[PDB]
Amino acid sequence: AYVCREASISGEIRYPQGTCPTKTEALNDCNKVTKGLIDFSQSHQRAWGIDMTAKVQCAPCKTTDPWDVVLCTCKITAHRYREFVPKIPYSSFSSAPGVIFRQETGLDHDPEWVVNMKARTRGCDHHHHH
Repeated sequence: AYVCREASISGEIRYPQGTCPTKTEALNDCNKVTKGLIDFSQSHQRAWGIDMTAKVQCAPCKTTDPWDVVLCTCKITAHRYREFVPKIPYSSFSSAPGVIFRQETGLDHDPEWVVNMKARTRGCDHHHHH
């Protein structure tokens, strides 16, 4: 059979000036892109598989500063990613529904799937029992 690998993709989500998301809502937003990616993967021959999980970090809001824009880094990890399938670019899915994160502040390039070459290969299909 084919082996999959772990992969992650990172992006930024910004908030309206003078506002402040709870960590909960930020993770929730981030999980909108999780769902988005699972749907795209799904309709694209499960290139990224369907097992994805999200973590998020935000800057502290400034209670004070009124033109404060809070930046969150959203990071989705795909657990049964097919590195043997051609690499799908951000340009192909940045419009897709749920895909609300964007190029990161300070980064001169787009969000990209990054394969974790240190993690152990795993099945491409999940098996619930045996």
